[PDB]
Amino acid sequence: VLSEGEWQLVLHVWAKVEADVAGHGQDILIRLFKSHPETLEKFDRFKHLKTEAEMKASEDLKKHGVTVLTALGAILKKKGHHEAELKPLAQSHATKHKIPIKYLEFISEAIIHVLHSRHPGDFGADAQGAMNKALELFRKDIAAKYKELGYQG
Ligand code: HEM
Repeated sequence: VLSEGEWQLVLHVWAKVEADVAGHGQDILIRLFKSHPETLEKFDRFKHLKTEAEMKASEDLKKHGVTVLTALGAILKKKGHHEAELKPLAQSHATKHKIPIKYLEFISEAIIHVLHSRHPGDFGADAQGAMNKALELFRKDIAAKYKELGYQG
């Protein structure tokens, strides 16, 4: 289900992301919070931000965007061989933050939306299919770790 060619498509669009990690991460989180506002409830100090301009001007939200894309990039670059990177993320998101897999689906949809909006010429059907499979693998593997930790979300 991911060939080496599909991993190259994932990593090619990822290189485009890496031209501006902060701006992509801001836009991904803003998209997630506008599409699925219940996710904001997990963030004590984004949940009171009243407007898109306030979210874009928040240095903390920008830093979070970088933290999320740095961890995800490190995972994608392993082309599936991501146990050591993914295990601690599962641990925190299951046991501390309590993030259900459906919220990982929502942020995956936000990732695809922003990548396509910013890079349509590098993110056609085949590259989208490859990224969807890579994100599905990430979510499948995190869900298995969730269960191993006793969290069934
Ligand atoms: C691609 C998916 C995601 C990645 C790679 C990611 C990555 C991270 C990283 C690296 C951290 C800091 C270290 C840690 O606590 O593990 C973190 C913190 C956290 N994440 Fe995620 N995350 C993802 C999705 C989500 C989603 C969808 C939510 C909420 C709807 C969420 C909620 C949180 C919370 C509440 C924290 C703690 C924030 C703080 O205390 O500053 N995460 N995440």
